[PDB]
Amino acid sequence: MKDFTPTPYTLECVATGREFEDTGWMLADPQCKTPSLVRAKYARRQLEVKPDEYGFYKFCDWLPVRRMLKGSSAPVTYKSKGLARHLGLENLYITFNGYYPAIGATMSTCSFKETEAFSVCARAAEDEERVLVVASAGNTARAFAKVCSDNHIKLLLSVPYDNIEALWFEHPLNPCVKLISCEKGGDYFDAIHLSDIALKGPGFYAEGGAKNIARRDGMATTVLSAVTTIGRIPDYYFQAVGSGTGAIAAWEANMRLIEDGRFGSNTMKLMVSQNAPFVPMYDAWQAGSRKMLAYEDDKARRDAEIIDAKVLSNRRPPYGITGGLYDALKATGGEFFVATNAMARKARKLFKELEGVDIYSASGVALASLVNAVAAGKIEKDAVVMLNITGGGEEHFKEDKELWYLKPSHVFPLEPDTDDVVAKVEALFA
Ligand SMILES: Cc1ncc(COP(=O)(O)O)c(C=O)c1O
Repeated sequence: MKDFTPTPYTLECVATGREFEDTGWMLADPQCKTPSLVRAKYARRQLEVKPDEYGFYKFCDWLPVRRMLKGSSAPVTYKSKGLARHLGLENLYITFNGYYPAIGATMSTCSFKETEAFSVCARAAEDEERVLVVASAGNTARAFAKVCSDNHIKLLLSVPYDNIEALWFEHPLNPCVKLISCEKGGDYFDAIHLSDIALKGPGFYAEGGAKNIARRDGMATTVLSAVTTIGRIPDYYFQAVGSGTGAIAAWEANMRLIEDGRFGSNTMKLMVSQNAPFVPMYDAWQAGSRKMLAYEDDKARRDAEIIDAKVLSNRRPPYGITGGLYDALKATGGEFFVATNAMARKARKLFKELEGVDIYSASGVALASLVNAVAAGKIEKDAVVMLNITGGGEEHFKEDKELWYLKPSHVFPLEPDTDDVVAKVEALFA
């Protein structure tokens, strides 16, 4: 690997603007009381894409990484022919994050969570002796599991039992990757809660979800790939959202590109989408409100079971936090759409038929967004549209593959006892 310099950056509290050094794994500005994201301010103001050998890290100028890891792949962006003609769009670009070797997409875990995994794991110290803790609906978990296993990084995953089928792998994992689950019936936020209980134990630290600049700047490489491929900033960004981290990241990528100057100065409009009937962020945005409406916990867990796109069901997303999704929608004049399971299933067939690879339900929600937006006359036919296919190639990939599944060492009730969880996760890594 090449003579690589850790990326220079400082941190900025979005709420105030306070600028300060990252002491390592800062996930908030401790001088700020309001909930606020921090954002990386990169010293390399102008993006210089490294050669392809760098894989995902070809974008490291704007990633908070101290090292590179082997075997990464970057988002692939290409101009659509099938889908574009079907929609009458002249400038439709697909940014594909998954397994589709024909176009050069080699994210073998089949989602853009690989950008999160490779970026976050590269931000961490390699002397780090604490166990990294990650909660996921499935896709983030599969990404960190692979990367952390390949690189002997201690990782505790918190995935809901109902989602553990997502934890498939070509080969048995390293024993440095351990998994615990919230019981059958719980959803992703229940898994967050289990992971926050486990974090009460010494020797464990949190990935932090959307609070981790590595996760956002990792995800933002879809937009970097798109802009550096197309040669300008798109007019529309379509992405199904569960936490909205990738939409926040897209916005942040847009701002950095504008500060860069060489690609124009327009602001990409965010077109984000949720799977009915789990549509809390959509409902709040339709209300013009920074506050999430009231969502009775049992109903939300049922709605989470109903939707096809299981990664889309987050009860506690970075919606209202300063710098979060509400702020990004307001800043980009963005729009929020809903897709039914039915629309999503049609969208998946459509994409397979016209672009030649299978995609996740979640990506199908975004595709459905696009179809409905176009049909409503919202998209100029010459508009530059980035469709972010956040996951694809699972069928394609599992084809004639013996798969190995990560199963939980412990399954806990929805409100576990702190003592039990702590003593068990402690035991897990001793
Ligand atoms: C395939 C897929 N679609 C949609 C999403 C939701 O994206 P976000 O994290 O920006 O909410 C994810 C998140 O991991 C995903 O993996």
